[PDB]
Amino acid sequence: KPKRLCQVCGDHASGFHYGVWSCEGCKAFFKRSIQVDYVCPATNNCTIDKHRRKSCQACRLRKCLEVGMT
Amino acid sequence: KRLCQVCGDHASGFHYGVWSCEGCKAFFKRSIQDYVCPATNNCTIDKHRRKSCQACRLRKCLEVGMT
DNA sequence: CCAGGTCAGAGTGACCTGA
DNA sequence: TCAGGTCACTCTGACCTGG
Ligand code: NA
Ligand SMILES: [Zn+2]
Ligand SMILES: [Zn+2]
Ligand SMILES: [Zn+2]
Ligand SMILES: [Zn+2]
Repeated sequence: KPKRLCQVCGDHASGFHYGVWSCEGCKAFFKRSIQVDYVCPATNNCTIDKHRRKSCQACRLRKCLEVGMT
Repeated sequence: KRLCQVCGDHASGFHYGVWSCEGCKAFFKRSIQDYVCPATNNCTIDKHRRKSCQACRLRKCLEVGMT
């Protein structure tokens, strides 16, 4: 377990996955996306923060891409 | 026949004091047995988008009078 | 060490069941 | 009629294994 944080949601990172530090959740979520159509119910600017229980599927995927997952 | 006052899907009956669909019925059922909005507490709740933000779906349930 | 797979855990909603 | 239960379906993510 690395002393690093997930660049997507701020949870503890499990490792360096798809080119970014990420948790198992965000790793699998991105994994499943490369194999989807999400719609943000708000304005495409949702906070992704695991500790505060904030997430949005569309904005989660956009943030995965934003921070550099490939 | 009436529409669900929470999401606009077809209503199945009068549940918890509100005309509503089986989805919103069950969702409120589970809530009364905690949700945070990642946006601005104004997320769209409709038959397409209702599953997306739990916090706003519950607030919409309360707004239209589910008890 | 990580990519990709696995499947128990959890939310959904159409349908069930008793008051 | 409705309140509350059911459970197949599906997404989630903790853990595994091979590389
Ligand atoms: Na997914
Ligand atoms: Zn994460
Ligand atoms: Zn969003
Ligand atoms: Zn509804
Ligand atoms: Zn919301």
